[PDB]
Amino acid sequence: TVSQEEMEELRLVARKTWRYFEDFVTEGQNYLPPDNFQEDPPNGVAERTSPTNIGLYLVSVIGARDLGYITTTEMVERIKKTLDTIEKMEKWNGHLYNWYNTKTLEPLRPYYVSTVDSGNLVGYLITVKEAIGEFLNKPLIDIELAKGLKDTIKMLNVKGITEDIFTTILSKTTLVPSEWEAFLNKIREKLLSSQDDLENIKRLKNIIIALKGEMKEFLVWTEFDESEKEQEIFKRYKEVFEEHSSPKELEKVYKNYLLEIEEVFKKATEEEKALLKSQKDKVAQALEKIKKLEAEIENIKSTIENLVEKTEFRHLYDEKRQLFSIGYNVEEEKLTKSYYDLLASEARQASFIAIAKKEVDKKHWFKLGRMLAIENRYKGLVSWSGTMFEYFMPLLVMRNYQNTLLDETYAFAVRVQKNYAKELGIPWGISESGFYAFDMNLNYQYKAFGVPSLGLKRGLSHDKVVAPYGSLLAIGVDVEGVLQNIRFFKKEGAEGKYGFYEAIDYTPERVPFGKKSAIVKSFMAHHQGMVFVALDNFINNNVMQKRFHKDPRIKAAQILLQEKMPMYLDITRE
Repeated sequence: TVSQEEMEELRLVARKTWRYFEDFVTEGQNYLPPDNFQEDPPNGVAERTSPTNIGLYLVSVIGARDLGYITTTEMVERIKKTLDTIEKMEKWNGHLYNWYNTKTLEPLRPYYVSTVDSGNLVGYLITVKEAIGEFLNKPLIDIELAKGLKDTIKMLNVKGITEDIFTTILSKTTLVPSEWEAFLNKIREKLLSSQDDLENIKRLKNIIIALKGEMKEFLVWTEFDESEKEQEIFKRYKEVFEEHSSPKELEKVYKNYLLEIEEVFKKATEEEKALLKSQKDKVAQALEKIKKLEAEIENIKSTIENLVEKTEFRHLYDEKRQLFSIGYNVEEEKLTKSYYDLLASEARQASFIAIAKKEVDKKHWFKLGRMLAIENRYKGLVSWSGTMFEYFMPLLVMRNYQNTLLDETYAFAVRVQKNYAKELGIPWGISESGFYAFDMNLNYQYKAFGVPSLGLKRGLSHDKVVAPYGSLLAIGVDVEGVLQNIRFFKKEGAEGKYGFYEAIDYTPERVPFGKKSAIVKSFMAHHQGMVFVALDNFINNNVMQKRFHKDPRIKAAQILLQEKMPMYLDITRE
């Protein structure tokens, strides 16, 4: 069990991690996240993005709202725009390409379609589809938007603006808009006075501008002048405006106030009619906006659903090997030689969604290579690399059922990975990450760092590159362990503006002499996403998972994860 103090830290890290997207997903990047931002070598923000990057941002957006880092409106918006962009991008049989340029929105040079990239993205979309609906009956003013600002405040740090400020508001199971209006303005005021870094101040203003923004627009019952507040009609509806702040709970309250305005408009003074008329006219638009919000949502859900059923996975499957190829090389109009011949592989998310879409046989799932490695007692599927990501990238959306083959394995991985790492005295979670070497232009290189045990086919080496993203991608399992790693990462200085730096390179060959560890002063959008989502997942009981499985086609197949690990196994040969 996690202490409130503990959680608060995890939440802050989530906030810092979300910031990546806040900051680098620009109009200019066509509302896509760019692969990475490099700090120390300050080459800045790389203007390329992968299907996966994009998907993880979209599900992160949802995740943002979950923690209270954006508003219901803000949410829908970013998704709308990002999707508008997606609906543009040069596709292949309804697939996104390997890479696009964030500005040219052009397929990048080695015109390629990655199976995994598509597979992941599709999943992340399906997740968003089943999720976004929820927010039509989830309050525009809910407590989480305050729990959220708390994290925002801790992060931004601007004088008088301190954590304790909250206390009261957060002490209540519910947030009552009046208290909120007050609290938001109180904070607006101590900001006008506090003379910290104008820049830092600005952000908190705009993040308080955003919060009142939703409220003024959608809860216009705050913007009725003292004479309008008198109209008896208002004094019946006062406690029902406070008791209901969801877009549908408002849609209903707002009509029933607009039909009652109409009724009592005949039995009213010309003074009472002018005041009743002002209130009709405001609450009218306020409804028209809710109708639009509801619509923009369905358009999203529909647009997503489409883009998914448009994605022809058929094309990346060698029917004859009953197996998924790495991806399609568009330049030789040929499918790639090698394949995802293993269950323990990010490919599963691809492999699963295919069967769930009924694009390949339910059998495919069982043709994927299942290899156990019995280490000490614990047994578990080996992967092609040993990267935590190979095992846990699915677990963002793909569920885990207890005692299942996967389950045994998901634990197995954490153990071996933590042993390997304690036996090297580095924090655990060695996975595909950047490391302290650079191309001619001084950009951190990025390579597959497994543990060679879980690494069916591995060059061993010292390659001691611990990436935090991999550690956190398993919060689910050894929360205790991951927490330790996080402290250990802070002490080794991996803490930064946008959460945890890409990786720490302990590798002898590459560490600068008279130093141990070369922190890869980088933030990679895809990894940032995984961390963010994985945190949300941990905090709100595998939410994103339960949303992905809210999809019927997914629920159709959900039994495949409930595969149990066999009790007997032959050993002979021929």
